[PDB]
Amino acid sequence: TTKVKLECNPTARIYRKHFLGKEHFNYYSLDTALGHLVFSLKYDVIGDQEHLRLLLRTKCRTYHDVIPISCLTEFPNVVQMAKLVCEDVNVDRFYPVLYPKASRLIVTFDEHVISNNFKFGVIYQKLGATSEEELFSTNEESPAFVEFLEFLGQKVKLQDFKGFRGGLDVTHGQTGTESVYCNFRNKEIMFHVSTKLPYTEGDAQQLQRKRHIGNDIVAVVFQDENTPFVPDMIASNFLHAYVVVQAEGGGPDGPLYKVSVTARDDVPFFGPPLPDPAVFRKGPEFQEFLLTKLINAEYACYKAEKFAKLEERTRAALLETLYEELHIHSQSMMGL
Repeated sequence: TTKVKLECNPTARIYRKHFLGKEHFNYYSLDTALGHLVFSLKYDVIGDQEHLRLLLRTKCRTYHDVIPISCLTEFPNVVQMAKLVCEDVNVDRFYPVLYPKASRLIVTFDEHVISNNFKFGVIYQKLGATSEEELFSTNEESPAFVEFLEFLGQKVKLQDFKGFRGGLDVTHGQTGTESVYCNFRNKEIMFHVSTKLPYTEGDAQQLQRKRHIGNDIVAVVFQDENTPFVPDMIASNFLHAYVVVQAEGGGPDGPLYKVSVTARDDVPFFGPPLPDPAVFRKGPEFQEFLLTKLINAEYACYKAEKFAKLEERTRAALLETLYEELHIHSQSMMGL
């Protein structure tokens, strides 16, 4: 097994696998038209055909393109080169980055839209539920739901947990007795199961359960019958995608699971493609799929309306952070 890539923004991990730990150059300059600029370049050959991989980062976006070069003898100067991957660039000259730690500051800026840990939600839909409270108040698990939870991940005591918590309570034990968690790739996934989360008596919205699942971006929904579901049954500013999972009595060895997505017309197509039966295993086969689908699901929402707006301001701020560091540190490599 080698496995397909996680559907994070592909253009992020470029620097990582082409520039880092190999010979490149990093330059910075101040364009008053586009903002702070942090721009890398690598001269490389494939076969005997010489190319020139460029990567320029703006207050806003990050531009990539490969440019071939013959014995074109002229090496396009750094300003020309910049303009060959982004035309709106209009600067006097670029200044070279000379801080020997720079490559690590840079890789860490590009790889900030890839995340190492995930908090997902789990909800049980019983009988023929429709509203919010019908779901969020369900106590005591279905036979199928119990079987499902131990298969999906390992049970873990929260009371002295060393890994990624995801907003849950370790020390005081305020949030749930136990939970479900697993280590997927080099990624850490923590689930917020409603039934495992603490119950309040008389509470309509069930706030103690809805504080976690409500701040989740993606969540699983486990059914027993074929009771319909939409992203409107639940009211949340954060939940943008749901994975529907339903049990079957048509499996002599392992129950069959009917699986389907429920997007908001805000999120793109994502995840490993859904099989033509739309049915699944009971073993590690399906488990591996589901988690990729959820991880790819969140990465899909990153592009959606709500998060992209916030991301815009984060990116520019983190760029200024970086731009400063490469400026001051490159300067005190000679002074001035």
